Amino acid sequence: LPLDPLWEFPRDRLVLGKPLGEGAFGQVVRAEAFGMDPARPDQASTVAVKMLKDNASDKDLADLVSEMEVMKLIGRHKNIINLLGVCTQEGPLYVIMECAAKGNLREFLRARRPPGPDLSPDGPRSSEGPLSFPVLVSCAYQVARGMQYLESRKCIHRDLAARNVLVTEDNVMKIADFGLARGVHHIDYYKKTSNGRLPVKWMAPEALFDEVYTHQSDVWSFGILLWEIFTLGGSPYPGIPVEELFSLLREGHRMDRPPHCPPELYGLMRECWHAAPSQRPTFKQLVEALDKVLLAVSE
Ligand SMILES: *C(=O)c1nc(NC(=O)Nc2cc(O[C@H](C)c3c(Cl)cncc3Cl)c(C#N)cn2)c(OCCN2CCOCC2)cc1CN1CCN(C)CC1=O
Repeated sequence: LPLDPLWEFPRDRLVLGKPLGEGAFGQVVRAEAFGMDPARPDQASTVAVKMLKDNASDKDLADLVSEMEVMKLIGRHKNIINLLGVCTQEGPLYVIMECAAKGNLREFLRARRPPGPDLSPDGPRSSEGPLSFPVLVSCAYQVARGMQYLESRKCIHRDLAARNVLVTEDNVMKIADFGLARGVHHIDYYKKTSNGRLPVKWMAPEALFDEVYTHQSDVWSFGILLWEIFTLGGSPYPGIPVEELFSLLREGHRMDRPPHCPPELYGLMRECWHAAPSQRPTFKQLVEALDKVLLAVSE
């Protein structure tokens, strides 16, 4: 690969740390970087480094190069994982990105569910869990803002889900793994991940049935993500296996309103799941609708 001086970072300024996770074509590890800001060349920061797995094929390499090029072109936004640099010369290919210290939004919510009524009261806040309604609305608003940014740069996510939203130390939501090669013409719809996820449950019907993806297909997925937020990290279509999911979607089935979810938010979920993609809100409209709720409840 040729040297791009805008982005190239010396690989000897990285100290690789513990792995974070792996995807279809790469693996991600934490690392310390020294001098990511060239004006502070000895300053340490913690970053996430994506690289190829050991068994990597030429297709895996092309997929990682494509992701790097998308990340170069996307530009910076507060509510996405941003590219920090790359290492292409004299060693393995590294794509260096921001690291989100609290992990993904699904894990963040499930770890913060409120105390159950089996716990003995201890102090004045025994009933108060970490999560409050305005903070849940803020998470949703921030995801919508990041998706609005990505849409403005002509980027379609194609698997938007709470596990693909990351959470920083300051509870900033950052959309991850956008614009990736996802093998959309060879999806095993029955595939379950190592954590039990069925990604088919986030697909808009035009994507699942017709292999058509638009920004409005991402809006459908955002509605599933909203349901995940307001169930504190629940898995969608509870109890429904994939074979049953296909038949229910053909019949127009939608998820029920979850407990402790106001009608404003279930209303937005149902708009995001309208059958016709043009009858779903745009991301700009979702940002505005969620901002109105957020402002009302933050007074
Ligand atoms: C660096 O800030 C960091 N990051 C994490 N977790 C993390 O997920 N960071 C992350 C991952 C990531 O992509 C991977 C593939 C991923 C994963 Cl692993 C899971 N779901 C989706 C995705 Cl897409 C990207 C990108 N691009 C960016 N950042 C971290 O963790 C701690 C483990 N913890 C997580 C929360 O629940 C319990 C488990 C830790 C850190 C840095 N820190 C902070 C604190 N110190 C003490 C230890 C540390 O290493």
